[PDB]
Amino acid sequence: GPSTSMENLVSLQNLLVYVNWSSYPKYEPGKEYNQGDIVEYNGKLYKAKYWTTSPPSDDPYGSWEYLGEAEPT
Repeated sequence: GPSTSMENLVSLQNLLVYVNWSSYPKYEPGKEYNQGDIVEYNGKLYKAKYWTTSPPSDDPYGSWEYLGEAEPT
């Protein structure tokens, strides 16, 4: 079959719904996270800057980027 380049495959990590969203998945330890990948953490929303594997907390090298929170106030 044909190929397709991408980055934020966090969606494929679970399913490929039609809505193309259905609320992004939550931080799941033990799964490679490519650049662009976004996951929910404690009601938050982070995005992996570059290829990296680790839970959200402190990115001294810039492995994550807070884009917002799951539920805005």
